[PDB]
Amino acid sequence: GTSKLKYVLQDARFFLIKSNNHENVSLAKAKGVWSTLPVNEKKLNLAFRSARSVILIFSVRESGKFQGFARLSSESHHGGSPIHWVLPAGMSAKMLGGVFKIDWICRRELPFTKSAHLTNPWNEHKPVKIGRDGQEIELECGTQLCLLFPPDESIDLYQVIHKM
Repeated sequence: GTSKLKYVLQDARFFLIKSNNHENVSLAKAKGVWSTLPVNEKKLNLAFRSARSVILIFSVRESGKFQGFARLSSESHHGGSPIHWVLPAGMSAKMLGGVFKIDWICRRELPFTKSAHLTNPWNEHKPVKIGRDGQEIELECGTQLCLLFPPDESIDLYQVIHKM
């Protein structure tokens, strides 16, 4: 069903995450972690304290798809288990410092063709697929977007609900 998912998304905040490669999204799916640039890290840390749920919706550049979505379970933390992110040009491990823990809600893909009816008020009402890494997605648009994804029957939202 979709009732627990709707409960997790109630009064949530949503942010678009753009990754330059699939490798980092695969690593994030396997390890339950994400790292972003310091400008976005500050925004996510502020959002984490402000809302019952902060949802990251992931899209790999040039893929034409979203690769899933996840809920922040912590603010960013430094030190500890390092992450072998595949770093683009100019990208360094020090900028990808600060690791957030995340709980995946859906690890399935959604093609951009399926979200063409959803526009984001916080990005000039452009289609929600359009946006820089870190772009906030307004509540109603983000909720509809998450509900478009195929259900991920490998995930039990019971443990997610308890963290709220």
